Amino acid sequence: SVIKPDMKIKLRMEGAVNGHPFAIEGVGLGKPFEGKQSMDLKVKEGGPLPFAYDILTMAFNRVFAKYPENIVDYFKQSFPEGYSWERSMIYEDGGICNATNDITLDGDCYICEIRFDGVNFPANGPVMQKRTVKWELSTEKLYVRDGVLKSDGNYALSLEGGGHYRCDFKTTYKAKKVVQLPDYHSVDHHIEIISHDKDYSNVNLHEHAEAHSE
Repeated sequence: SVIKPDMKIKLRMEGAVNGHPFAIEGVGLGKPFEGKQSMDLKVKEGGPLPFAYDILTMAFNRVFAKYPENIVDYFKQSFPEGYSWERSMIYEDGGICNATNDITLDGDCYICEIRFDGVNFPANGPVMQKRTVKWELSTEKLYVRDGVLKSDGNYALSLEGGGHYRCDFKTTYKAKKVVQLPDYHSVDHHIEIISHDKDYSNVNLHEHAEAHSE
């Protein structure tokens, strides 16, 4: 009924990094059952962003994930009511970001309200000096605790010249109604900035995600 092969995305993000506030809006399309999506993002407030844009892209919805039939799909069941998530991201040099997302459905469009706040990134680190290039393949491990869905991952940005910059994700997902809870599974995420402006005021973002079990 509710989940169609082609859906739209409309999103706004408001946040701050190291005290510098900003606002981004996005428009996109995705195929939920194939686990693919794309969106065009425009910076609307916050000058030219002074930090590496890669710290944001995982914040810009696990309904866009190919789930096989032997894994319970916590996310596609949760609609039309929807779900929210809460996330903390801890980088190996002390920068920490918190984020929230409230995802509702309206017609064939997902509406996303995102808040993002990062602090304590050093001035000579790869985020403030924009020395990140892309995220490696990311494996999210999802499990259940106290009746909500949690997930961990240990991800890595590659850096210009080689080497990697490590970040640990912790997410809590909360469906806005009772749904059936899955078993321990994992989701592989491929995130790619396909095209960007000079100072990243216009970014075209793509993600591909599939779930796996045994």
